[PDB]
Amino acid sequence: TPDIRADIHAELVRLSFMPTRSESERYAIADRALAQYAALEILWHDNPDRTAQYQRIQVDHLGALLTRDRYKDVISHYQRLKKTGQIIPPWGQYWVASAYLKDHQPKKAQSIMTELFYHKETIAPDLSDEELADLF
Amino acid sequence: TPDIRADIHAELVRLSFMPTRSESERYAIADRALAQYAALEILWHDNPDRTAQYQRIQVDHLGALLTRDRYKDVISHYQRLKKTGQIIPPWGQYWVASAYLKDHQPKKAQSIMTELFYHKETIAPDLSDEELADLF
Amino acid sequence: DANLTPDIRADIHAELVRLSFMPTRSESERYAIADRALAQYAALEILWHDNPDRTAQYQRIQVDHLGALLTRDRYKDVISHYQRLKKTGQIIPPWGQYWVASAYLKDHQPKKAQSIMTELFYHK
Amino acid sequence: DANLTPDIRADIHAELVRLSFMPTRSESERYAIADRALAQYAALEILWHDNPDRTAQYQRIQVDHLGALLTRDRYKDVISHYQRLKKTGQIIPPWGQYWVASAYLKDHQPKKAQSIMTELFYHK
Ligand SMILES: [Cl-]
Ligand SMILES: [Cl-]
Ligand SMILES: [Mg+2]
Ligand SMILES: [Mg+2]
Ligand SMILES: [Mg+2]
Repeated sequence: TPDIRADIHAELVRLSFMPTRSESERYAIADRALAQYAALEILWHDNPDRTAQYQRIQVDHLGALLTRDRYKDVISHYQRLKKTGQIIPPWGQYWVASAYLKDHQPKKAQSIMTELFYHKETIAPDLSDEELADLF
Repeated sequence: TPDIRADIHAELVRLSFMPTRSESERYAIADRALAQYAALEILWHDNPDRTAQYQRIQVDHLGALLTRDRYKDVISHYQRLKKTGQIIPPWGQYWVASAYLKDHQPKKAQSIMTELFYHKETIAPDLSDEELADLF
Repeated sequence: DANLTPDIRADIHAELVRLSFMPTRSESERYAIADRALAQYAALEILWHDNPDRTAQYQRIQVDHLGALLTRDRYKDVISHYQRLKKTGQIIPPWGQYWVASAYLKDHQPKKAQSIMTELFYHK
Repeated sequence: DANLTPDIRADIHAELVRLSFMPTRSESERYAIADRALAQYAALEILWHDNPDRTAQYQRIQVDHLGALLTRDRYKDVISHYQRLKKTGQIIPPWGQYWVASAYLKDHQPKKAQSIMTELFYHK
C-alpha cells in the first residue's frame, strides 16, 4: 500500500514531463505531486518500516520541483539529500543537472554529467581474508 | 586555536598506534583522545564557524575507538559519519576496515579495500555549456 | 583459452577509444588516438565479420566504435553506425547512448538528442 | 606531436597490467595477460633505457611493472624491482605501494607489509 502511494507519486512526476502539456497543466500536475509528497513526508518521517518508499519519494521530489521551475529548491533538496548519505539514482542526477544549469551555474551541471559516465577498473590484489588480516 | 585543539586530538590518536607502547599505555592514550573528543563534540556541534575542525575530529575519532579495541563502535561511528554524507579520507577507511575484520566481518573489509584502489577514466563527450543546455 | 586473445584485442580497442576522450588533450592528439582505434577496428571488422566464436568480441567493438567516430568529430557517421547497430537489435549500453546523443546534437538535431536521453533514464 | 606514440604505448602497457587484476579470471588467463604486459615491458625497457625524450614514459612502465610481476605471482621480483626503483628516488604512487605490500606479505614477510601500509596513509 505504501508502495502504491509512492508509485502514484512517481507516476504524477512522470506525467509532469509531458511536452504535449502546456505550462498551466504542467504546473498543476507538479502541484498534485508536490502535495502528495508534503503529506507522505510527514506520514513517513519517523518510520523504519517505510524507510524504502520514503527514499523513493525523496528523489522523485527533485522531478516535481524541477517541473515547476523551482530550480534553487531542486538544488537545496539535492544538497539536503546529499547530507543524508542517500544514493541519488542517475535519473535523479539528470534532474539536478537541468536545475544547476537553469540557475546560471553550468560548471556544476558538467561535473554531474562527468561523474555519471566513467569507466572503473579495480587494482585489488586478490588477498585472502587471513592475508588482509595479517595487514592489521 | 580550534585548529591546534584538533591538531592535539590528532597527535594523541597517532601516539595511540605506537607498538613500542604496551596495552595499558595504548588504552590510556586512546582514553586521553576519546575524552578530548567528547568535550570538542559538545563545544562544536551547533557551530558553522568550526565546521572544518569538527569534521577532522569526527574521522580521527575512528582511530581512537579502534586503538581501544571498540570495533563495533568504530563501525557504528563510521555508519553515522556515512549518513552525514561526510567524505572519509583513505586513512579513515583503513581504520574502519581493520575494525570490520576484527568484528569477524571480513567481506566488508575487502569491499572497502577494493573501493580504495581503482582506476577511473571519464567518458565525458566534451560538451559546451550551451550544448549541455540544448540537452534540457 | 581461445576467447582470451580476441577478448584482449577488444579490450585494447576499448582502452584507445577511452584515451581519446581525455579532455587534457588537443584536437591533433585526440584525432591521432581516435585514428589508432578507428584502424584497430577496421582490421578486426574484417578479421571477425563471419565468425560465431568471436560474435561477443565483434559486438563490443561495434559499440566502442561509436566513441572513436564521435571523438574524431564524424557526427553523421556515429548516427548512421548507431542506426545500423539499432536494426541488429543489440543493446547500446547507456554510455553509448550518451555518445550518440552528443553526435545528434552536434549534427544540429537537438530534439532527437533529448529523445535519446529520455530512453537513457527510464526506470518504470 | 612526438611524446604521443610513446605515451599511448605506456598507456597500453598500463591497461594490460590492470586487465591482469580482474578477479573474474582464472590463474591460466591472469598469467597469460600478465605475460603480454611483462613482454610489452621487456621491449620498451630496451627501446627507451638511454633516452631523455622518453624518461617520463620509461618511469610509468617502471611502476606499472610492479603490477604485472605481482599478478604472475613473482613476489620476490616485485620486491627486488621495488627496492631498485626506491634507490632511483622516484615516487611509487599509492596503488604501487599497495601492490608491493601484497608481495611482501605473500613472501611470508608481514611486518614489512604493515610498514609499507603505514607510509601509504600518512597525512601529518
Ligand atoms: Cl565506420
Ligand atoms: Cl623484471
Ligand atoms: Mg581503464
Ligand atoms: Mg568503454
Ligand atoms: Mg594503473
